[PDB]
Amino acid sequence: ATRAIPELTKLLNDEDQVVVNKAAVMVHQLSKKEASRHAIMRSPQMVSAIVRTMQNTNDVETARCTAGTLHNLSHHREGLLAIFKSGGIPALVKMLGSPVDSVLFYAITTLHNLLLHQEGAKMAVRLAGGLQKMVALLNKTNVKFLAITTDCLQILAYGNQESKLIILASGGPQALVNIMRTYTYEKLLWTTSRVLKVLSVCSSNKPAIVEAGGMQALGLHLTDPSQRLVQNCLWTLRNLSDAATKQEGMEGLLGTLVQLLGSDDINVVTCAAGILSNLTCNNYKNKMMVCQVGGIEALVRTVLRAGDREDITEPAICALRHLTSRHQEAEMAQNAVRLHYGLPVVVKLLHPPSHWPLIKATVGLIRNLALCPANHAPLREQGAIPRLVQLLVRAHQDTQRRVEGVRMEEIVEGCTGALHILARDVHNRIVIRGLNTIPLFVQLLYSPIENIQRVAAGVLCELAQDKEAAEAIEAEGATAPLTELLHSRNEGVATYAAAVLFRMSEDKPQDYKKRLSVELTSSLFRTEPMAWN
Repeated sequence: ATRAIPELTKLLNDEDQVVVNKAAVMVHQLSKKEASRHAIMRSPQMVSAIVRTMQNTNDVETARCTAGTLHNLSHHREGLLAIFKSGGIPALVKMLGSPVDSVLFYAITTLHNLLLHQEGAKMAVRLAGGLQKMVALLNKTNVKFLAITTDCLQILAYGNQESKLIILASGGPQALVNIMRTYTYEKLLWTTSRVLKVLSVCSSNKPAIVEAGGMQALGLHLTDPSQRLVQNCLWTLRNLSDAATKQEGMEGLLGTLVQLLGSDDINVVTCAAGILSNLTCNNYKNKMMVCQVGGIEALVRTVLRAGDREDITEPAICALRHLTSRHQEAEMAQNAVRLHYGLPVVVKLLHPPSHWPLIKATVGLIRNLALCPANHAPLREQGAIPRLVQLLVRAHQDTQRRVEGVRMEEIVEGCTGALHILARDVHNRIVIRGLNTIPLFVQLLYSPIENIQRVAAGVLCELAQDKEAAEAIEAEGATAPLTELLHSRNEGVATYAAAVLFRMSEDKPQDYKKRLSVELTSSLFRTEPMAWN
């Protein structure tokens, strides 16, 4: 067709429907020929003819043949280019709304090659309103067609904030989630999971996916033979997990996640640990269920297997911290960590080479574990107290002289809080007192952070129940600062201050105790206007 093209070009522009039809069929025929193919994708007059005819024609075959030709052109650079700098993209997008399937299929696949290989096609498709049309097409039922379409969505949305916003506005989340729990065609499930994965990192799309049943839908494929599918579902679940605190019907997913903690795939275990951590954060129902399916045992094993792999231990420890507090079975979980040999490894994580993030989380877990008396002796025998006191001393110095994702004040508060609890035990108290912590705790009474003052006064209160410790607390100069804390806006701080102050004066003359009481009463009884100062 070296020089037979120009004739057809004119034939396509004809005004007789039967005439264009014949030309259209021929041009299509030639597109199948890698010889005459170039002859077409090299004549801008011809390419434009195909484009225009496809758009402005009422003949089924003509539409199918021109669309098909462009599709054959999209296999080569010049083809893509020729289609691009010819207004093909806007043209093909309009065709996405065609009532005839073959045209629909030719348009979407051609657009697909354009998005993947033609520079600047993404923006063009976006501007032409392709996204809006592709999302609406998610109601079709041909799984091979849904695969290419959803894949087009993934290509457009990847790293493109605005595309994601458009997909959300078009109901993209609900349609993608419907696909995940409706079809079994592995390739469609995988391409869709990839779109959901890309959207899941967006604060705007996250709530919509969750509300649409995304968490549960993705849970259904965690035990699927397809590895790549299970993984994308995991990465996606992890991204959505901090926004799924209000979901119900989560039992199956949680059950599966626990089981997945026993996988030999670091990526699967790491995600299962992260998802479980987020899903149990402030959700008693999820904490309850995770515990019922042996969540504690599984988590302890994971922490044991991970060794110094902090990308695994940190999330696992965080889940353990959540499962050991604020729910009906928290006490059972606190005991379970011990019964499954978790204390030795948990305490071990306080020592190097752990980093502040893991140490912070570990300290929090230890503080919950200490709520259970049966853990006092075991934690003590693992060297918990000296280690916690050493981290506190260290974190405190760095504070009074000046890290890696965490404020040292957080460590000071965490360690002091853990010790406050551990000090309930007669033996831990003497060790804590024996490590010369009193002067440190007294210094913390001057902290500007209300929570630190609370745990500081609190541990001093525990220590003060023993006469000798109470005398030592007075000797270290705790009276002045505690007297000031009596006026604290935090009643917890104020009550602890009153307890230590009165502990220190238990042996003074009745005259002195009476005066002190006047001060405690004047200070702890809030009257008149609060903010009066």
